[PDB]
Order: sequence, then C-alpha cells, then structure tokens
Amino acid sequence: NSNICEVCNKWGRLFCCDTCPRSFHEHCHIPSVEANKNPWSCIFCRIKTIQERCPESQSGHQESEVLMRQMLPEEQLKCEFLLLKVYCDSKSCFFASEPYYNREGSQGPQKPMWLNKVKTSLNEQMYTRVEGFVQDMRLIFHNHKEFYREDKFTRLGIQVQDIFEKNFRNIFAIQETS
Ligand SMILES: [Zn+2]
Ligand SMILES: [Zn+2]
Ligand SMILES: [Zn+2]
Repeated sequence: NSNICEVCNKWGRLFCCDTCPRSFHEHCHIPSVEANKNPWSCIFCRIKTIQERCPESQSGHQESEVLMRQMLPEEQLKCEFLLLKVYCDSKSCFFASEPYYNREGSQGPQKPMWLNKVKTSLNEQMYTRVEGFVQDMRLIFHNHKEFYREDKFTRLGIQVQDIFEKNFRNIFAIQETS
C-alpha cells in the first residue's frame, strides 16, 4: 500500500485498502473510514465494482436524466466519490470551509456554500436527488466567480469547477459531445 493519503498526499494515521494499494486518513475518505470491516474496500474499489457488475452503466447518458435520479445507494456513493475527487486537488483548500465576504465593491452571495457543508449534507442524507448535490457543488464555484469579479483569483473557481465537471462526466458516464 501507498505511504501517503490518496486525497491530501500527506503521511499520518492511514487506513489501507484491502483491494487496491490506496491509503486514506480517516476523514479524507468519503464516507469516513468504517470502524471495523475486514476486509475493507475504498470508494475507488466500490465504484469499480458497480461498473464491473453493470458494464452498460458506462454507456452515454443525458445530464438531465442523471440529475433526476433519486439518491439511492449507488447514486449516493457516486456523489461521495465525485466530492472526494474534488478534495483530491489541492486547490480545493480555497472552497473547503465556510467563507466570508468583505471586499470593496463586492457584495457576498445570497446563499454561501462550501465543500465541508456539502460533505455534511451527503453524510446526513439531505439530498433526495443527484440534482441537489450537483447544484450545491456548482453554486460554490458560481458564488466565487460572482464575488471576485475581475480579480485573477476568479481563476481558482474556474479551475476547480473544471475538475468537478470532468469527474461528473466520467463518474456518471455523461454522453460525450463536441
Ligand atoms: Zn488525507
Ligand atoms: Zn481500493
Ligand atoms: Zn448487466
């Protein structure tokens, strides 16, 4: 197994996957690493299993169809994975915790959002459809773009949103288009 956390790339108290070489801090893994379970399989492994069990799940989908899906266990897991993939980029640090807004010439967003809030929301089963999760994720980056206007710091929102969007297309097998 790896000697660093797959998400944050640091050493520390790591839990090792039994079915691949990845390792995790407790709270870097989503969901948090389970108390017992021997063997234990990580979220990458559990997602691969879903694909292997149903190869046709990799055929193209329409985003509009994916958003209306109910958060049953497999969509729950997919959203957890997509959230994790965003945390894997170090630039997610800017969007992790609750922001605040005091900049000359800008007003804060009406509905602030941040990655740890989404994490908690997933954990407490507050989303009934994929749409709920995806809207909050997109809201994060939108609020950032709106607030930082022409400051070059806006590019952080663009960059992290691109990570989100790519992983969303991959995980939910959205139909490729030009
Ligand atoms: Zn970590
Ligand atoms: Zn694994
Ligand atoms: Zn099948």
